[PDB]
Amino acid sequence: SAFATCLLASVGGNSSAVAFPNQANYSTLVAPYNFDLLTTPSAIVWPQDTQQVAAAVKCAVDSDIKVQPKSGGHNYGNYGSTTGELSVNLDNLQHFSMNETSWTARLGPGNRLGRVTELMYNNGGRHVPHGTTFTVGLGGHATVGGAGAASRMHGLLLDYVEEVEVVLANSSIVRASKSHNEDLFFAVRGAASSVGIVTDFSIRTEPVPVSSVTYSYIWEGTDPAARAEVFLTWQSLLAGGSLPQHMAYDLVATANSMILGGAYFGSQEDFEAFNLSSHFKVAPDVTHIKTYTNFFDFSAAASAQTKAAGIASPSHFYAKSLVFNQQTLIPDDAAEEVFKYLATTKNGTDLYAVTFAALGGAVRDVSASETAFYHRDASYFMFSFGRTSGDLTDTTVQFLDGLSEVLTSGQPDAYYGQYVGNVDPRQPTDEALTGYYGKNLHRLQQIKSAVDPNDVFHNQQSIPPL
Ligand SMILES: *Cc1cc2c(cc1C)nc1c(=O)[nH]c(=O)nc-1n2C[C@H](O)[C@H](O)[C@H](O)COP(=O)(O)OP(=O)(O)OC[C@H]1O[C@@H](n2cnc3c(N)ncnc32)[C@H](O)[C@@H]1O
Ligand SMILES: *[C@@H]1O[C@H](CO)[C@@H](O[C@@H]2O[C@H](CO)[C@@H](O[C@H]3O[C@H](CO[C@H]4O[C@H](CO)[C@@H](O)[C@H](O)[C@@H]4O)[C@@H](O)[C@H](O)[C@@H]3O)[C@H](O)[C@H]2NC(C)=O)[C@H](O)[C@H]1NC(C)=O
Ligand SMILES: *[C@@H]1O[C@H](CO)[C@@H](O[C@@H]2O[C@H](CO)[C@@H](O)[C@H](O)[C@H]2NC(C)=O)[C@H](O)[C@H]1NC(C)=O
Ligand SMILES: *[C@@H]1O[C@H](CO)[C@@H](O[C@@H]2O[C@H](CO)[C@@H](O)[C@H](O)[C@H]2NC(C)=O)[C@H](O)[C@H]1NC(C)=O
Ligand SMILES: *[C@@H]1O[C@H](CO)[C@@H](O)[C@H](O)[C@H]1NC(C)=O
Ligand SMILES: *[C@@H]1O[C@H](CO)[C@@H](O)[C@H](O)[C@H]1NC(C)=O
Repeated sequence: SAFATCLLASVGGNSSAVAFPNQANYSTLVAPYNFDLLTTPSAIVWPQDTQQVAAAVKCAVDSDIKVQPKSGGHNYGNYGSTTGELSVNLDNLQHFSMNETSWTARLGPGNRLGRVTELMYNNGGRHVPHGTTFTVGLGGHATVGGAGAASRMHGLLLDYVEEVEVVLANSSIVRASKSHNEDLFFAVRGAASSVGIVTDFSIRTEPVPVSSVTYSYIWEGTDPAARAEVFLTWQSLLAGGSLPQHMAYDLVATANSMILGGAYFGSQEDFEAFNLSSHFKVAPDVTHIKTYTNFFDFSAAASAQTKAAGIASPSHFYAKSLVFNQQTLIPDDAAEEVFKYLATTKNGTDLYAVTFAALGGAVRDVSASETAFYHRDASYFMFSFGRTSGDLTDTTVQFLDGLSEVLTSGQPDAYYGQYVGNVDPRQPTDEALTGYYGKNLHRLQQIKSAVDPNDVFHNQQSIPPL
């Protein structure tokens, strides 16, 4: 086809840097993360640099094909491999350099977070707040938000993004920053996937913490009332404002445990002195506290823990998200109903996790309207994850759907955000857009119309032009 010819030329005739349906191994090359929502892109291309990205986009445009990039491939709907669209695989764009005058790093989108973490540490003992899973790609992560262990302390990853290079739908290459193409910069910091392909990032850094203390307190058992009590305490201690601003603080419910976990940036002695578990009516069954003098080790261990938990690998699953704030905190009775629901509902899973992850702190230092990330006044995220041994069934979809309903049952008609970093393809696109972007939606549609009127950069739940 013209498309195939064009697209081979976009990578300089390197036939290893393009793949088409009907090539051997195509479904493996697509590399699904979610194993249920398998896709067949019209082609996959592996550009070497920005120019080849721009060339490949043009090939799609010339053949009336739409485009998504793929960096780490962690999208929960495999949207970076959308069916019938060009998948621009950015695995080759993994450059890294450190400006030691400012400790600002310049990095390609194909860097996965484990490499980002290693290279920032090695280049002068630096880091930036980001997520905990090492296989997440920077390209899709810095462009949605990027919340992790250091976020209460320092904010989102995208709060450290100072400049980007972006390939636009017409194959123009631009830069964006707070001082230049400010509108594009707004959209890239939380909604890049709808407006262009980020081919380079300049990211400010912080010195690593001197001391990083991981904690984990576990309550074992299946009693819904006991579990609700742990949740309610967890929620009220967060809402009360007594927690140290810098400390990561999360609660994970599984079928047989509640795990209060996080990170404290200070001495183990000072952490232990704070006596976090004393606020709970029932003492945890297990406490694990570990100090890391090396921040790379801390980060590697955090990544290894989520992988070991079974919730961080390509798999069959469904997953949903919600944002809660001081105005939508879950009432006592609804929390009781949440844990009753988890206790008795037929779930179809081989594993589930319901994660409550505190935000606040430095995340709130930036206003909702300053970047495309809307949820700045959030108290916490709720992420639900239901893994299955074989193909997903409606049992598990209904399970998570009904869970979101009971979680919001204290105030069913209030606004609830969703994190666009954890896409939920099994809902109306209208509800998704409203959840993902909130009142930033209108401005994003304006920018979409400005930079991509023909909707080249499209997925199931992308921002539509006006
Ligand atoms: C899989 C996963 C995700 C995850 C997580 C744990 C796991 C196991 N833990 C997270 C956490 O602790 N904190 C957080 O903030 N997010 C966490 N996530 C979610 C992760 O941030 C998102 O899934 C993120 O978007 C993944 O990025 P990645 O780069 O790996 O994924 P992708 O499928 O290739 O892309 C996602 C979407 O963004 C678009 N994209 C990709 N690259 C670009 C560039 N360069 N420019 C513009 N858009 C880009 C894709 O097209 C897709 O729509
Ligand atoms: C609500 O969700 C619960 C959580 O998923 C459901 O329980 C789960 O039920 C499945 C199916 O019965 C069960 O499957 C696994 O059980 C064996 C033991 O677990 C192994 O898991 C690790 C890997 O994760 C494995 O490497 C270890 O050897 C470990 O022993 C497995 O051998 C088997 O192949 C299968 O994977 C889950 O264990 C079970 N989870 C728990 C912790 O209970 C529950 O059924 C559901 N309830 C309702 C009402 O629907
Ligand atoms: C031809 O294209 C392929 C794909 O881009 C290139 O192979 C990759 O090379 C990198 C090293 O630069 C390896 O780490 C990857 O595993 C390869 N990616 C694949 C196979 O998808 C190859 O270098 C290119 N040849 C050139 C540029 O002459
Ligand atoms: C390709 O599209 C971009 C984005 O619409 C165009 O850039 C804009 O051009 C208008 C009018 O000149 C400016 O007001 C905007 O500030 C530009 N936006 C950017 C750069 O983000 C660009 O001109 C188009 N290129 C071609 C050759 O048509
Ligand atoms: C496809 O993958 C298999 C297994 O990984 C490999 O042995 C084979 O050489 C691949 N085929 C092609 C045409 O690359
Ligand atoms: C923490 O609080 C509990 C009471 O809930 C108390 O028994 C324990 O001694 C305290 N631990 C400290 C401060 O080391």
